[PDB]
Amino acid sequence: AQIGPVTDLHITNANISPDGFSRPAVLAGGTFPGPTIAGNTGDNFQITVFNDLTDPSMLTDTSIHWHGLFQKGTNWADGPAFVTQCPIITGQSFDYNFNVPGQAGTFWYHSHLSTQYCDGLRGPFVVYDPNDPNASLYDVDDDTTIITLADWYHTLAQQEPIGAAITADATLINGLGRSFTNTTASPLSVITVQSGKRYRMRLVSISCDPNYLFSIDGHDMTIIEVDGVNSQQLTVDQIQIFAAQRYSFVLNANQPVGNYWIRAQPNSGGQGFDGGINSAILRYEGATVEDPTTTAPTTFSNPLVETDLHPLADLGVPGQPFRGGADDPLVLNLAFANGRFSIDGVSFVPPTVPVLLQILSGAQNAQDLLPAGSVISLPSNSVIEVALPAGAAGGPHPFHLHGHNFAVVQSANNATPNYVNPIWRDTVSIGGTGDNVTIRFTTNNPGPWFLHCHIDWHLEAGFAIVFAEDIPDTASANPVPQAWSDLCPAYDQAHNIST
Ligand SMILES: *[C@@H]1O[C@H](CO)[C@@H](O[C@@H]2O[C@H](CO)[C@@H](O[C@@H]3O[C@H](CO)[C@@H](O)[C@H](O)[C@@H]3O)[C@H](O)[C@H]2NC(C)=O)[C@H](O)[C@H]1NC(C)=O
Ligand SMILES: *[C@@H]1O[C@H](CO)[C@@H](O[C@@H]2O[C@H](CO)[C@@H](O[C@@H]3O[C@H](CO)[C@@H](O)[C@H](O)[C@@H]3O)[C@H](O)[C@H]2NC(C)=O)[C@H](O)[C@H]1NC(C)=O
Ligand SMILES: [Cu+2]
Ligand SMILES: [Cu+2]
Ligand SMILES: [Cu+2]
Ligand code: NA
Repeated sequence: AQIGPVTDLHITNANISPDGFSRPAVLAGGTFPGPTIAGNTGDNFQITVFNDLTDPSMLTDTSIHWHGLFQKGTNWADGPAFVTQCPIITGQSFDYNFNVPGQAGTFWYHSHLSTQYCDGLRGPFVVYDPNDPNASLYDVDDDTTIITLADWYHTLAQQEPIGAAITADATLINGLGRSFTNTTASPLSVITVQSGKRYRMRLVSISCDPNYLFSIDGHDMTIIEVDGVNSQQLTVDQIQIFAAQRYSFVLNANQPVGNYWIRAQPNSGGQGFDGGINSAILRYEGATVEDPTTTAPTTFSNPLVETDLHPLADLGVPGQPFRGGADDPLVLNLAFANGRFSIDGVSFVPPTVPVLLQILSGAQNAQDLLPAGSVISLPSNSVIEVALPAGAAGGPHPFHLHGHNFAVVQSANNATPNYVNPIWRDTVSIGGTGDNVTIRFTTNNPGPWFLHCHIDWHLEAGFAIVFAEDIPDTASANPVPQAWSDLCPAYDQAHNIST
């Protein structure tokens, strides 16, 4: 069952064996992935998070981010540790009380402390639209049509060297899959469809690192949503999905009744499908209960290309139709050396006092904010452009902005910008050497918004900056509840920190 929009959510430690190998984890709702949190557009969500963690090897503090939800007027509820709050300590709870006006689509939630989400704290978050403009394109859209793609590690995250090329041990599809080494024939996930019906498959990357080449043997996929943004229909036979991205696609159950492989090939870790790695099963009602015998093509004739996507609504692009054609045009220098990432010459290391609390305590320019050099102010009611030229090791890097979605004016692997009708999204691959992926948005949401690579190992190694959007209006726009004001005193007392 789905939970929400008003619900408790307990965060616990438990052993799990999603690929046959037992290890302890950090779980929401007792499962991997966590339960789906759901509601309708404009609803009030109140997710009271109970931190019941006791195993220090995965951290006993926690904080949860609602990925892709704008949090307008509720910056304090966004979740990134030391940006919008101090962590919740064990044996305490915290009500994330916010609203979702003007958003409907496929999202997710995850820990936003250190690399803790890699240890298991990740689940789907779906905001349905009772008047969805795509409703007539499908028959079925429910918890059974969510497809999660996850990387899974046998080593605990706090034992992964900072700045290293860290590699997974299994791909999990809906929580199940097989290990790349010492492979055992552990259970595969099954997605069941009825011949003749059309399904809104909500594809969610909950990855900590790899991108996946996702396909379904014998089937194609008609994209209708990108990171929460309704799209024009785009039919593809393969989707390369980067960490934290989401797509809705229509699956037409129009092939013969049978069993078909579902494939998710990561860019690192195990290559291919030997022993049923990187796989799940699409089963038609009435099919024999047996593994598929289908094969992939040698090459995919209609892969997703990001410049082919266009919004369903007339969203346009803010600003003027040329590079630098914005009120505040930025170019970030994105680099890696010696195990650490940097942005504009500064490697991100979380501050002792969360950025939001520094601003509410009176610090009002970005040079007064800590970490020094890691906070850039943005002016209010302005068009912002951010060029993100690639080249830093460990690519392709999927960059994500909190508090906002953005027009993708220039995409990976294509030097031509689009000032007319590019897709809008919230996480974007910045591509390869010589690319100049560029995003635009308008500043109508006061507060500190994290910008970072969504390969969690890279964020841990410093690949982040904070956009302090409209510092002067942050306090009036974001009144804070007493329970939020209590978080840093409690956390600092528990950890013997002075501030
Ligand atoms: C990606 O696109 C951005 C624009 O969106 C390009 O930024 C431009 O970068 C050049 C230098 O590479 C800038 O010109 C330089 O300016 C300094 C003075 O600030 C001057 O001293 C240098 O001689 C040179 O003129 C230009 O200002 C800038 N545009 C903006 C908005 O900052 C960037 O080069 C592109 N990157 C790649 C890898 O294609
Ligand atoms: C590289 O990225 C550029 C920019 O996003 C892509 O260019 C766009 O290509 C589309 C599709 O062909 C062009 O739209 C076409 O416009 C014509 C004339 O209106 C229309 O009759 C066609 O039906 C279609 O709508 C679009 O104008 C063009 N934009 C720009 C700024 O050049 C390009 O396709 C991408 N390259 C690859 C290999 O995908
Ligand atoms: Cu995220
Ligand atoms: Cu986010
Ligand atoms: Cu990265
Ligand atoms: Na425009």
